[PDB]
Amino acid sequence: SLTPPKTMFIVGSMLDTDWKVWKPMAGVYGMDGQFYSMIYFDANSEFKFGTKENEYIGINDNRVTVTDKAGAGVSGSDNFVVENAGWYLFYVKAAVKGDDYQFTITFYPAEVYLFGNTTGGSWAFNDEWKFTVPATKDGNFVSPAMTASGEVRMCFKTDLDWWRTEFTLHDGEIFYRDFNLIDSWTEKGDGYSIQGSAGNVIHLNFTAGTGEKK
Ligand SMILES: OC[C@H]1O[C@@H]2O[C@H]3[C@H](O)[C@@H](O)[C@@H](O[C@H]4[C@H](O)[C@@H](O)[C@@H](O[C@H]5[C@H](O)[C@@H](O)[C@@H](O[C@H]6[C@H](O)[C@@H](O)[C@@H](O[C@H]7[C@H](O)[C@@H](O)[C@@H](O[C@H]1[C@H](O)[C@H]2O)O[C@@H]7CO)O[C@@H]6CO)O[C@@H]5CO)O[C@@H]4CO)O[C@@H]3CO
Repeated sequence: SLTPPKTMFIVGSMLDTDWKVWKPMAGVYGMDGQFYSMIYFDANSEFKFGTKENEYIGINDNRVTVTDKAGAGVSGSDNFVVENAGWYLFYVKAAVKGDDYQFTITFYPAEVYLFGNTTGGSWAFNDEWKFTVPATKDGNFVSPAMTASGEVRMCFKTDLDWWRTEFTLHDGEIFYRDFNLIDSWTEKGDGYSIQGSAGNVIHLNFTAGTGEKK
């Protein structure tokens, strides 16, 4: 009778040294009970995660599996502990099996990409098009300069199709795709679509959750 959860949060010391802030994780398009979030972790950050606020699941729970693909260095005995300071893409997959959930936690490298007509029409992960990564909690990811004109497209890289984890700028805010998108973001609304030309760059700040074309 159980279905996969609709919400995921993360909580811990890289957000609030008091564990009082719960980051709601963005949901992976078209795939149920999978979530992703771009977070800076300090060295020996401690965190847990949960489905609702004030649920605390940690590394020792037998429903839980960790997969490190970022060299974050994940360990701990209750809390999750991330050894190496860095931006990482925190990624959770909750699947039903039996009457309980079964979590897969994956750290992906902080890899953000420009796609689409703004790039001369790359529709695949291509390292010419990867944002540089800021050193601090508060820096920006910045794209390389665009080489053509059109709608801007942006995504993170995972083991899934790119467009399942892509996003844009609505009103200075970072908006993660949550509908069926075919030709353009204007399918959502305008000032969801974001018009670029040769020379432009994006700045993203994922701590704030904002960004801007420049
Ligand atoms: O500020 C105090 C506290 O701050 C930080 O703790 C974090 C913690 O690391 C996070 O995991 C989270 O805690 C969650 C738990 O994850 C969650 O399971 C639940 O915890 C309940 C326990 O399962 C239950 O056994 C009992 O906890 C007891 C605990 O066994 C005792 O040890 C005692 O806790 C004290 C710590 O021992 C002490 O080191 C310090 O904790 C710091 C911690 O170092 C830091 O990382 O103080 C605490 C108590 O103040 O007492 C508790 C019961 O009081 O009951 C808890 C339910 O509370 O819930 C907690 C969140 O409350 O978040 C905390 C920060 O809040």
